[PDB]
Amino acid sequence: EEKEILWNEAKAFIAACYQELGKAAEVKDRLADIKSEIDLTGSYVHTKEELEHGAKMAWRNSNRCIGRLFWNSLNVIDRRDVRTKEEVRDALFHHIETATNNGKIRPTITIFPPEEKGEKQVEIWNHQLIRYAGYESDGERIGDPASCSLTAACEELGWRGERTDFDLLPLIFRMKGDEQPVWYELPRSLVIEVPITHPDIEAFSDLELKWYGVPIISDMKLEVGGIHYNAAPFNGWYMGTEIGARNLADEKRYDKLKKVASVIGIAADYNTDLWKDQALVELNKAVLHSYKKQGVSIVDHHTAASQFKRFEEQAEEAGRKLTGDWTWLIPPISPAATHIFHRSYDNSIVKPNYFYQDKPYE
Amino acid sequence: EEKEILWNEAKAFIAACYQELGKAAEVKDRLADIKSEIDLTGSYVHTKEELEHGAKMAWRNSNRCIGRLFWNSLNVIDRRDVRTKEEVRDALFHHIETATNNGKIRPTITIFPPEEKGEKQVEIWNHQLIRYAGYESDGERIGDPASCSLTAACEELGWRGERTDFDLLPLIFRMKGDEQPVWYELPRSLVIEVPITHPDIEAFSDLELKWYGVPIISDMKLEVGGIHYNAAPFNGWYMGTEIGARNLADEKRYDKLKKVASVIGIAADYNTDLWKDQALVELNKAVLHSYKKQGVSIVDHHTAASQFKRFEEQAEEAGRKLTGDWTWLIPPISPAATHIFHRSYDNSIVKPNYFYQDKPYE
Ligand code: HEM
Ligand code: HEM
Ligand SMILES: C[C@H](O)[C@H](O)[C@H]1CNc2nc(N)[nH]c(=O)c2N1
Ligand SMILES: C[C@H](O)[C@H](O)[C@H]1CNc2nc(N)[nH]c(=O)c2N1
Ligand SMILES: N=C(NCCC[C@@H](N)C(=O)O)N[N+](=O)[O-]
Ligand SMILES: N=C(NCCC[C@@H](N)C(=O)O)N[N+](=O)[O-]
Repeated sequence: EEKEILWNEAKAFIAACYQELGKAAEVKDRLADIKSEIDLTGSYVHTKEELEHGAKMAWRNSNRCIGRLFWNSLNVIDRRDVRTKEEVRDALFHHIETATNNGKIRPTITIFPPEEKGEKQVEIWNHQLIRYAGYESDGERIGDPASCSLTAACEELGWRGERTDFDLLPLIFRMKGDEQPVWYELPRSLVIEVPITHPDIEAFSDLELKWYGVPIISDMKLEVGGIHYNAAPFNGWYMGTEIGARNLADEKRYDKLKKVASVIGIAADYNTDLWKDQALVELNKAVLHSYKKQGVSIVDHHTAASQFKRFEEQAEEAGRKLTGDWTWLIPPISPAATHIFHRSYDNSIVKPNYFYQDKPYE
Repeated sequence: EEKEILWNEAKAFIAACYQELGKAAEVKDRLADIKSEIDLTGSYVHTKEELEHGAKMAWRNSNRCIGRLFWNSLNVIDRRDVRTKEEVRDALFHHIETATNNGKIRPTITIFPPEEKGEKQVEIWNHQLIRYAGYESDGERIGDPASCSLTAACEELGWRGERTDFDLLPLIFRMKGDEQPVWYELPRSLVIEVPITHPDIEAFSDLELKWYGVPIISDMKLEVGGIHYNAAPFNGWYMGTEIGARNLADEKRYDKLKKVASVIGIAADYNTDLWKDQALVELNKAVLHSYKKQGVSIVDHHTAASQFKRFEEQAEEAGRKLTGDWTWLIPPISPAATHIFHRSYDNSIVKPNYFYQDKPYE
């Protein structure tokens, strides 16, 4: 059954991929080669070109991503050669550096060796490569609540956070054959952070907010033609609402709207004053302003929706079905000011794609 | 088949209704009575208590409605006795008056005679009883674009609008046996309107915006125990976003955000300034302020979400399944500041309910 699942996904993927790459005449032979390899080895190995295009297809198929216009410019780093924890560590450092690119962020993915018998070669514990720790003890809340479980796991392993609201979590990952993960502090010189200021309201700096430059999701599985790349961190650049409307605003995250209201000089007493809405708009303005001022790439939700409209058009022109998850594509502020809110999307799963996987902590 | 559909819906409805009304021992006999009535007449007639509770259940089952906490306080007006166009007209005038209640809006439904062989007794053309006309000629756009088709239909029938941006459409409805609908101007003394001002920005009145007090959807079918009440106008009070974030803001409606930006003293040149978002917040503040100042009932989206949370709790406590359409329940501004955005809802259709029906114009 497992070989058949693999073989069927392989046929589907190779046909589509080679069709897109102008290589339809190479399909029959490549399929034959793959068939023998599966019989004899239990699996098969992608060519560099298959791996690159597969990672690109997987982004293009990601229903929850508004950023997909740029799917074909993904920089794919092939690290199927790594065997040691030092090499994994250095690959992850290099990903941060090359993706950051001094603020002119480059969409990048680093692909590590795939699972074999469902057996992981490298298992990355981080949710993102750069993320802030979170703590909750005797009612006292510090940092990012969404990080509490991973932070506790790290502190079981000998790491200790300074208990600032913005402690960088170490890289933490496990190698096949090791019972425990290892962890490494991130060099601060690798990590760009942006202090949050407002274009008009001087006092906004009194909040002492900041965020990191680059979101690098590091715990999703890339599936390509039946091969499971459980370790394949990727990044683009942020849409400003991710930071301003969710990370800094959610009651279960940094929960800053009351403090924002106070610094922008409005009362936070009556729902009818729409003070949360007003605070959200000013916080989201501050985020965009701050990243721009610092020369770190970011997109606003209006521009991002416009680009996504072009992605829809490009799909139709290419004769490809569009898939999307309306509930994630709408921005969390002024969604009805975008075209996305006014149409529907087919939420079917097409592969290659990126998938959730169970967290080894928790 | 049709009698069987009716009989099956009838059994389901009468059991549930009588169960909710403490009348479970009356079910068997009432079902027997209904069975004979269907055999002999082709249909059956609700008791006053069935009709009232059915209209209430239908609101409670309305997946797209955030306002459902108050389902049990609906004022049900039974107008199954009407036979003439004068009586329909007067019932609709009376609905407006009693629902408005000098601004202290009363949730009301007026139920007209049901369809017989799928044959409508009264067919109401209005989308809402109070609504503004819309015109589009040689590129020139006036009033509410969403009303263009109904406005044109009315002008085919001898009505003429003044071509203000806020012309009240006449009541327009057709009686069984008539080829054409009749229309009646609304008496202005029946219709409360609210001018839009802002609590702090004097110039906001320069926009000369207004809206009507009471939304009275008049083109949905109420289905209760297999009986089709195609003509059953209902109302609550507005949630402010309906007016501020959609009716006055949508590009395909009144399209006021650029004018709002200009009066509140902000540039509308760069997406990154989030000027649309800022304009939306100030317009929505103005709407709530204006209705409150005038003593006309309205709810903000934060309060409405809080009430809806209580509705969820009340359903679970009563042992009733909750249904909802997440995509309509989230408010169109700051949706992630509400609990609704952070959970999911079962979008199954439960009857009694309110349904769309085909428009006789168009
Ligand atoms: C180039 C700029 C990019 C932008 C502006 C962008 C924007 C977004 C946004 C706003 C989300 C929603 C995230 C949330 O609410 O937590 C998202 C989700 C996602 N994006 Fe992108 N994205 C970009 C690049 C990428 C890249 C390079 C990949 C993969 C190669 C990717 C794959 C995804 C996936 C898989 C999700 C779903 C994450 C989840 O379910 O938690 N995107 N994108
Ligand atoms: C008491 C105050 C009420 C509030 C604040 C409220 C709020 C809302 C809102 C905001 C919507 C979405 C409308 C849109 O986006 O166009 C809605 C839809 C709806 N409401 Fe309510 N509502 C209330 C009362 C009622 C009543 C009395 C009924 C029926 C008896 C009702 C039945 C519905 C239905 C059927 C829809 C769906 C309309 C459509 O699909 O176009 N609600 N409600
Ligand atoms: C097709 C698309 O889902 C559509 O724009 C919906 C979305 N959610 C909505 N929600 C509400 N309350 N009202 C609406 O008109 C809409 N429009
Ligand atoms: C369960 C519920 O649908 C959930 O809050 C979703 C809604 N839409 C979202 N959309 C985005 N982009 N990101 C999110 O975290 C969420 N959360
Ligand atoms: N933009 C991207 N978003 C995924 C980020 C999680 C995020 N919402 C947060 O950290 O706020 N990905 N990306 O660019 O690959
Ligand atoms: N609140 C209610 N909403 C239905 C209104 C249509 C509306 N969005 C508009 O006219 O803006 N109904 N209600 O209260 O019965």
